[PDB]
Amino acid sequence: SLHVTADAPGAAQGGYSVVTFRVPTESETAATTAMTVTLPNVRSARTEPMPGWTARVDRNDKSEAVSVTWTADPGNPGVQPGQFQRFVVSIGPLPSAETVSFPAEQTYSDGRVVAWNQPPAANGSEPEHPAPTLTLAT
Amino acid sequence: SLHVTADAPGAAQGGYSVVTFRVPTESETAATTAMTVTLPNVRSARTEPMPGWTARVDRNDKSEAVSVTWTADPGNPGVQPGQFQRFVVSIGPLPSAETVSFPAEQTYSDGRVVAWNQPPAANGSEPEHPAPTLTLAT
Repeated sequence: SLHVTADAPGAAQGGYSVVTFRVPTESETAATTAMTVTLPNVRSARTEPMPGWTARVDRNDKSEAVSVTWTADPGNPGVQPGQFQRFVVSIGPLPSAETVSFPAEQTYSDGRVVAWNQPPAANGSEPEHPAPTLTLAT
Repeated sequence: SLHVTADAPGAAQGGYSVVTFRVPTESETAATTAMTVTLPNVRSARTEPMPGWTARVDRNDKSEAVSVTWTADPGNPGVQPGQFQRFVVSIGPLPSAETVSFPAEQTYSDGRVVAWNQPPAANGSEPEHPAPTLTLAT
């Protein structure tokens, strides 16, 4: 996909899922060096060990996870032009909603940051940087 | 300043300077958790040790530093609402130009990223997020 995708086959309303964000490096020269994803204020959020990357999960006053950021360690050149990388976070409970989005911000080695924060295609509109979105089973 | 500022009293064309970026947290609730600054493709770029933060300096094929990123370690809550933080990088040689800018991207704990990439005030225009800029002595 030329887009960041979100995958979580289980995914149910009020459920816990391992969510995988697959991110493309859309530059011919610069590499992806960090990814920040906005989380739907979940009670639980745990990343899995990713050699060469450090993850932080930020929390609000209620101890909900509000976002997660993965950052390439020094010496790690990050995700190269043309390649994809998976970033995995286990979260829950997912909202009691039909749909949930995960606005994301992708940092490149050349200093640029790409926002993946547009709402879904409708009418027409065909956004080139939509927020990754999941449908949640009842 | 309600803006990111750049300070480097020495700063000369073809010179080496310690450049200090002072960054305000402009949220009432979210904290600054990373800063990425675009560098003018310098041969040399070294950060100074910042407890609780990790820095990476990205390079291109010619071994020039193209950007620098500081990221708050896990457990470090980042720069709190209303506070400022200095991020310091020693770089050179600075371009043979009267002016150099350092476009920056500021990440907040709530997942938002603020771009400091607008060109300087002129006519009209009075940008609220200008790229930090230095004047370089001849």
